[PDB]
Amino acid sequence: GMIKETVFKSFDTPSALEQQLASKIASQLQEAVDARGKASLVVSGGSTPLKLFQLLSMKSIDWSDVYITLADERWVEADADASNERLVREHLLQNRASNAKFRGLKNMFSTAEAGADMAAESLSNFPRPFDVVVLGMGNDGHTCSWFPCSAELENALTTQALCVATNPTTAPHGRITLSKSAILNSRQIYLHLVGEQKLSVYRQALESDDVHAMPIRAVLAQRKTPVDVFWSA
Repeated sequence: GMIKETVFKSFDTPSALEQQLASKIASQLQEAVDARGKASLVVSGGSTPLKLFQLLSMKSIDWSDVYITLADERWVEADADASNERLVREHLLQNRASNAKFRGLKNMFSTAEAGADMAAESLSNFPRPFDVVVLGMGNDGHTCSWFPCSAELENALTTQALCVATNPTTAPHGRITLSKSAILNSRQIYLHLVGEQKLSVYRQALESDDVHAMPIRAVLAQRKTPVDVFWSA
């Protein structure tokens, strides 16, 4: 049925959202470094997080003890327009966060299917559970590269591998994605949304726990891992 338990934080402006979200993430990463010696952060791509990344890059925490990776990646060169790694390197891995330990998902294999196993092994060393995961949501209800238009959705939702390939039919590029099992083996998830359309889609997502229609529900419907939704018009 519908999803009834939520934690929802709204803000005047995207800048107010970012300022707060950057502070919460930085605090949680530093508390993880304090507790365990190394922390792990998963971030998502797109235009939504770019200012957040800029703000995070200036936070004075032990960045060199933070391991960072991507929720998903387009199977394109890491300097291409469509690369999430390119956006992360330009905007996050700057300033104080220059010092962090980033690993992307793209590798030399010609397809995500062929590269997935190498990608999964390259992360086997990240601190898990992940300390902080930052997600987005598409207007179709997708998150990561868990797309309702892809044949590989059930695999993404049920595999124990850390990452798998997916091939959306309603969005461009072969994809690699972290799996549900990987994303939910985390301490804190943030869902970062902007604008009235995304708010409408989020409300639609709460109408049910049918993950195959809107895969963001796999994150919203569960009760073990805290999820805080940050939104501004």
